[PDB]
Amino acid sequence: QHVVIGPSSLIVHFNEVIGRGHFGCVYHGTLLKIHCAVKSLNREVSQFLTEGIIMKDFSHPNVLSLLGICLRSPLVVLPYMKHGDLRNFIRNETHNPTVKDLIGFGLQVAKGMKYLASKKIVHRDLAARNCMLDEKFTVKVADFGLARDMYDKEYYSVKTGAKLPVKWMALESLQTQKFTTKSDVWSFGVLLWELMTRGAPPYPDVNTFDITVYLLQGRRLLQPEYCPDPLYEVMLKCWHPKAEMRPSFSELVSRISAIFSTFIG
Ligand SMILES: CN1CCC(COc2cnc(-c3cccc(Cn4nc(-c5cccc(C#N)c5)ccc4=O)c3)nc2)CC1
Ligand SMILES: [Cl-]
Repeated sequence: QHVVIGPSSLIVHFNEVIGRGHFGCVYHGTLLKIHCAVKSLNREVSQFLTEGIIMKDFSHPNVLSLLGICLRSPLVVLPYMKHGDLRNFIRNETHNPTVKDLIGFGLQVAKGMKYLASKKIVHRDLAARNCMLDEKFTVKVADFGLARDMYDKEYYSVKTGAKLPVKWMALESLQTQKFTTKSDVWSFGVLLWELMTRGAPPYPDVNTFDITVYLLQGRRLLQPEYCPDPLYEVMLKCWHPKAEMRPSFSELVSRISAIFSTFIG
């Protein structure tokens, strides 16, 4: 109810398309004198909102928050994230963040997920492409509730129906399609790997279908050259086949902050 912001407050710059999605494109906005991201929803809507309304209660420095929505293809207002998504940023030929900085972003994602895990929310699509950065280089775990979409179709394979992020998905999800907090831990492992390779595509010489047999043979992603061993030991623990022996997010926050603390820059 309070989520519903009035139409005269929100401006939407349709020519400046900042993101692109399946359900709708993400246009630039200016709510009045603050900057915004306005996500459309062109192409179910009744069902999508009731799950989304719970988003407003959530607040945490490393989780994306809801500013509001405007009814009229209803528009979803979201805080403007200056430095874009995290997959685009670490690849960006401009900012050269250190190994420490990359481990810092990963630690920040651990805290966003620790929060959401404490609320019993399963993300289901945790990846560098679905995490944003603000002016202060704070990582915000996004793509959940009303912000939920596909923002880069290449990493989603098309019998089931709904398109799945196979290369980020854990072994039980690939076989069953049942997602959990311990499955989200697998995805986090893959995301950490992205940070240490600076946004390299996981499993470059592998088809979208073939990851289940690949993983079952006893294979994992290799250790990146500048990935410090302890972090590789963490990455491997996240891909433990028993979704039980995998580490909790509170343990991930604890262990990674220890690793982060051992660097200069
Ligand atoms: C060159 N260009 C200059 C402008 C820069 C800043 O532009 C922005 C782009 N997007 C936002 C934004 C903010 C809040 C919420 C969302 C919605 N949302 N989007 C994505 C998303 C956005 C873009 C690319 C990809 C991928 N792959 C994924 C993921 C999760 C999610 O929840 C978007 N803000 C600013 C980017 C670089
Ligand atoms: Cl930090």
